[PDB]
Amino acid sequence: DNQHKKIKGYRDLSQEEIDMMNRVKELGSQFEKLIQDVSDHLRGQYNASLHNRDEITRIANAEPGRWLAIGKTDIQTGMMAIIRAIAQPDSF
Amino acid sequence: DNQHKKIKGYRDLSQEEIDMMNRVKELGSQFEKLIQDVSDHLRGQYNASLHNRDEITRIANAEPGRWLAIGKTDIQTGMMAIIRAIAQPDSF
Amino acid sequence: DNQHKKIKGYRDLSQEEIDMMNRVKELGSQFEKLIQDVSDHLRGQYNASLHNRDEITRIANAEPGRWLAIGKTDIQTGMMAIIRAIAQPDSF
Amino acid sequence: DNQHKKIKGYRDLSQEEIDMMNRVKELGSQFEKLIQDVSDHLRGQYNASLHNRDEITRIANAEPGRWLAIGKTDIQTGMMAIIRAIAQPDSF
Amino acid sequence: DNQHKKIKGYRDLSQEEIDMMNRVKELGSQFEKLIQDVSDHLRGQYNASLHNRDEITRIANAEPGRWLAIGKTDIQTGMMAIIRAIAQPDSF
Amino acid sequence: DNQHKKIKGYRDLSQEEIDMMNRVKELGSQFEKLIQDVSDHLRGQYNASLHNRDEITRIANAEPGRWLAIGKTDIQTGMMAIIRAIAQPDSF
Repeated sequence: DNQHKKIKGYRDLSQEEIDMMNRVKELGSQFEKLIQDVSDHLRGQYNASLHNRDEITRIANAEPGRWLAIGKTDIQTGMMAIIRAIAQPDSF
Repeated sequence: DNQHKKIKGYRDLSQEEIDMMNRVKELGSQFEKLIQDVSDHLRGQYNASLHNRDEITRIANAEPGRWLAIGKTDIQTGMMAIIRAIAQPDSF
Repeated sequence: DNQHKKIKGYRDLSQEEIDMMNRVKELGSQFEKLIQDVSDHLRGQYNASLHNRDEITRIANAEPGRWLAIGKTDIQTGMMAIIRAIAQPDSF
Repeated sequence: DNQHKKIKGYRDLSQEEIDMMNRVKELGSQFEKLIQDVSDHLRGQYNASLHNRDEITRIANAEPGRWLAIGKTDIQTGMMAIIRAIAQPDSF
Repeated sequence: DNQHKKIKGYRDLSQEEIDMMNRVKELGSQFEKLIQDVSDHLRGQYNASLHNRDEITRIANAEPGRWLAIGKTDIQTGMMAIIRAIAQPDSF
Repeated sequence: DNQHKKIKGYRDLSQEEIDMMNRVKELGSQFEKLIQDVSDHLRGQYNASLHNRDEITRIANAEPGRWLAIGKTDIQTGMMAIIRAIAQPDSF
């Protein structure tokens, strides 16, 4: 019901702008797949390293799950900024 | 000359870790291409809008070049965090 | 022309969600006004301090224009995250 | 007991600077109220959606609690940067 | 086995670059020690304040563990950016 | 004139809290010195590479000045978060 026109900052977008935005989102989905793969790798690494207290300590000290989460958040906020550069909402 | 072994935090990487890291970097290159395309679009948009003072003001108020730069920086730091989740340097 | 339905991640929003989003944007406009006021203050401070080389050096060393810009960027990305928490796009 | 003078970077502030800082903090309190309201909305949304496995999955996939937390953190660090632009501590 | 040469973006580093990078990492270790000390202080503060419901509420409202974690993450990503300024990988 | 008591969020600090805060600031000054040294190195690198168009292009493509600035900003906001974990202002 044209909900977007009810939200402050709405701007009419061309097809080229919509296509660029969807390009961002589809490259983002490839990053989501990569991040899932890394997370699976981390889980297998943690598993295979069970009862290797030195290697469990190494993994805990490198904090890879935390770094993967930081990376996911940066990728997602970067996508939002790029999409904002295309959409150009009039609002602050 | 094994320069990396001279840097604190070095860890020996498997081929699978190296391949995951290179995957991150190659998806990142696709984002670099996308960002270049958006930047070209912004330049053409600024050009075609010359002597449309209302539209030059609109563009200045949306600050799209700034948002594209914020997005590039987030994409790049996200790539670094994901690569760190794979590499797992022992150092803080 | 229902442009939003053409963008991946679209979700139908209730009036309450739209109102919460607009609330975010209107509080954000109050922050934009505050930031403008601080920027005006910084310009007057720089002016009144002209030919006070110790105070021009103090201002340059505190880098207040840079800190105001960092704050504006954090306020704006925070608004985007809050709006995303309301809108809940299905996409990564 | 003038504790602040014991902290490196102290600068004497005018009443106008103190008032601008307090303005930042009071606008921030309005954002805190907004964030509380959004969080309450998210909790009610999760409740009303109980035993709607498709909608519980949708909510889990949008990660709204995480996005609200990211937004709160950006709002708070933005406030700190703006206040730093006013206070202008001499320290790095 | 020259693993780094297998990673896209490799550049040959001089001894001065390696030394600057290690300097960053060693200053970072001093920050890690400081952060550990602050965390110990927070734990003792929480302990000594047990059954002081007003002070437990004060601590919960200031969220110091969260702020310490935000600071650790900023210190670590800052170290990565500085090291990147020295290393200068050719890759995006 | 007890200016800090006029700012919302004031809390009375112990000597141990003030000392921890000053420790943060003094480690930060060591990072400021390191960043200055890296910046000097970058300037000498740019100089010695004058009229080596391939190496000027390499430097421009690595964007080391930008990465050093990102690192400085992360170090400084990390210091602010750590200090906030010690100071514990009552305010949002």
